[PDB]
Amino acid sequence: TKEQRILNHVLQHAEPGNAQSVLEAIDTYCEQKGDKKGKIVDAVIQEHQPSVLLELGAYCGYSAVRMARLLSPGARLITIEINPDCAAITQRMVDFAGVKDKVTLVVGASQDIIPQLKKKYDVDTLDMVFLDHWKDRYLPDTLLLEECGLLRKGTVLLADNVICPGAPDFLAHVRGSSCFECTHYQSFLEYREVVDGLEKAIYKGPG
Ligand code: NA
Repeated sequence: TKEQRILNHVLQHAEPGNAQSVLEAIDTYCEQKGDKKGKIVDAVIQEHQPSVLLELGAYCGYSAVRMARLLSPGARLITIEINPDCAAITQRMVDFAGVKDKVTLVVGASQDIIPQLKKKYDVDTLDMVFLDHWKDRYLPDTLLLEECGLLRKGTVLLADNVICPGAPDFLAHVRGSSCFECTHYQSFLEYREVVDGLEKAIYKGPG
């Protein structure tokens, strides 16, 4: 019900068609139990201007709204979510936020969907990938994207929540590998304590 309660709060407080309003409403509700990380995500999207962006993990649609609102007209955000109920909520959130024309929601397991992206969603390569699904899928899905030929030179991976709860196996792989150039972004609580972070890993090719 929680995700449904997040949606219900947005519907009562946010302005229809105003993606920023929606983000702010979600942040206000969730705080009771992120905008700071938001600036990092926004900066990566604005620097790289991806035309085709794959999001792994949709949840309530917060990250889809955040990213989609900064995309160019014609850009595509393809979001994979394993839970149909979370997908239904994400669709309603992106609809309310006014960004639905950019978004393709796909329900299923990333393991099964990734190898079908080219054929079923007419993808050639991805410009960017946002990893925010189950932490222990970050590494296997990164390897799968590479194996499937979906990464090109300069494709940006941005992985959220890499410190808390953490995706250390992913971090060790992309940092150690010569195939990825990595940058760590710290997320601060009250501008004082580093409580989480994101990793940006740019693909350089298999070698
Ligand atoms: Na590396």
